[PDB]
This record gives sequence, C-alpha cells and structure tokens, in this order.
Amino acid sequence: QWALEDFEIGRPLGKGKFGNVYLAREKQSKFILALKVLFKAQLEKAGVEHQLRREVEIQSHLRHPNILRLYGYFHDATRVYLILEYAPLGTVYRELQKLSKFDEQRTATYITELANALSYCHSKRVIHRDIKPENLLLGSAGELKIADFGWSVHAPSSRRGTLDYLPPEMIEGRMHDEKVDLWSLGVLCYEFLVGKPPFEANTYQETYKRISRVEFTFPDFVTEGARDLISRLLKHNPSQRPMLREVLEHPWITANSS
Ligand SMILES: Nc1ncnc2c1ncn2[C@@H]1O[C@H](COP(=O)(O)OP(=O)(O)O)[C@@H](O)[C@H]1O
Ligand SMILES: Cc1c(C(=O)NS(=O)(=O)N(C)C)cc(-c2ccc(Cl)cc2)c2cc[nH]c12
Ligand SMILES: O=C(O)[C@@H]1CCCC[C@H]1C(=O)O
Ligand SMILES: [Mg+2]
Ligand SMILES: [Mg+2]
Repeated sequence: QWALEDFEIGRPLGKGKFGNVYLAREKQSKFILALKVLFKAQLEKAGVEHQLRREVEIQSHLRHPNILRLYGYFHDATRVYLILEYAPLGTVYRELQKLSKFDEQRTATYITELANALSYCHSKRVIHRDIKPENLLLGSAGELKIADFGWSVHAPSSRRGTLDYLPPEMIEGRMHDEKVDLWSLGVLCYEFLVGKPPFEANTYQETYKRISRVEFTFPDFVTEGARDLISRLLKHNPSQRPMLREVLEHPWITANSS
C-alpha cells in the first residue's frame, strides 16, 4: 500500500524508544500526519518485534475521539513506519512542564477524557499499560488523546522508562487486567494537580518500594474531593479500585468537569 516515497518529511515531533516520530505530509492528499519510525535492528535486539505487531493491530481497530488514530503501517529493509494522526498541541507532558500544575477544572476535564477513552478500551479487554503524560496527546481543540499503544495487550495478561505509572502487580511481574489503567489514572490525577507523580524518586529502586508500599503524601493545597478520588484509585489491590463509571460519577469530577 504505502511507501516512504509517498510522504514529505518534516521536523521530528519527538524521540522514541526505538526510533523517532516525524511530522509528515502525504504527497497526493496533503494529509499532515505523524510518522512513527522504528529501526528493525533495535526492535530485534530487544525482542519486541511481535509486540510492535500488537501495538499496530490493537490501535488500528480503536475508533474514539479521545484515542489517537493509527491509519496504517509500512516498512522497508531497515525500518517500520507507523502512520499516526498528528496531535497539533503536543503532549500533556510539555503543558505540565510549562504550567507547573493544572487547576482542578483542567485536571478533572482530562480525567473525564481519559476515563471515556479507557472505558472504550476496556470494553474490548484492551489494556493500555503505558498511560503517562508523554503518551497523552492534544488535538486541535485541546482535547486529550491517548497515544502510544506500544505496550498494549488484551486482558488478562502476565506479560513482561520510569516505573512512576505502573501498579504493584505489573512491577512485581504478576497477573494483571484493566485495573492497571485505573491505578495509572490515579497517578495521573495526582501529577496533574501537584506537578509531579506520587512515587517520583531519584532511583528506580526507591520508586519500586514506594509503589509496593503505596507510600505517598498530598501537599496541603490538594482538596478533600481530589484526595478521595486519588486515594481510591491508588489501592495496592486491583479488585478494590473503582470502575470507570464510578470515576466519571465522582462528585469531584462532576463538580469540576468539563
Ligand atoms: N501523533 C503525534 N503527534 C504529535 N507528537 C507525537 C505524536 N506521536 C508521538 N509524538 C511525540 O513523539 C513522542 C514519542 O512517541 P511515542 O509513540 O510515544 O513513542 P515511544 O513508544 O517510543 O515512546 C511522544 O511522546 C510525543 O512527544
Ligand atoms: C525483518 C522485519 C520484518 C520483515 O518481515 N521484513 S521483510 O523481511 O519483509 N524485509 C523487507 C526485510 C517485519 C517487521 C515488522 C514488525 C512489525 C510490524 Cl507492524 C511491521 C513489520 C520487523 C520488525 C523487526 N524486524 C522486522
Ligand atoms: O512502538 C514502539 O516503540 C515499541 C514497539 C515494541 C514494544 C515497545 C514499544 C514502545 O516502546 O512503545
Ligand atoms: Mg511514548
Ligand atoms: Mg511506547
């Protein structure tokens, strides 16, 4: 179908674990898009060549306004190219870095957008497993778009950057389901309000212990309603975390969204 010759390449949009993401334009249609470029040698060396097929198969079949589109893929002798929807306002990561913290209204609107995209995903037993600011993209209207389905799988799974967003069950290497994304949502809510993730540390070692123990504290400015929602999402036991319907009906969400 597609080949590299069909696109004009622009500036890089960001650094990837196995290559780079570039702005690109489809020559015939003038369609601006993001081209996720991955080196075959690097994928092979890490043994993630089939998981890349998983990212493609899962993302390509999701249709939701808060989920980044994957249009297709193609590959040559040395690279794999993923054809993605271009998110013109960039990452939530960069917005957080420039704004420091988000107010309750911005946070709760993003949580609602995430819960709606996640509800959709989980309805197909799809687990994202890599929900984090650098993977949360922004559309033309500033709407949140879940991206980077790189580590995505169908639930239940026991399949093997920082640990900041990963729940205890995945950090230990145990069986896990859709509840992993509910923990990550909790870590995101805290980060949006506070400016840093709740288990952030200098080392992977210190962060591992913090997640395992559920060792976190809130700054005094965090409201009672925000503490309630976060504390509920951050349960060591996946069974005890709420459904996404419950997150969406939380009084703090309904009062501050959208
Ligand atoms: N569709 C896109 N539009 C705009 N920027 C993007 C897009 N996809 C990725 N990026 C940028 O490139 C980075 C790497 O993309 P990503 O899919 O997350 O790769 P990886 O799996 O290596 O982390 C993102 O964190 C973001 O900064
Ligand atoms: C060598 C190779 C192929 C492949 O079949 N290539 S080819 O023999 O047709 N040849 C041109 C070299 C295909 C892939 C691949 C993996 C995932 C996707 Cl979504 C698409 C392609 C990868 C990933 C790492 N090495 C790869
Ligand atoms: O698209 C990718 O860069 C990779 C494909 C293979 C699994 C890991 C994944 C990633 O880092 O998101
Ligand atoms: Mg990423
Ligand atoms: Mg990824």
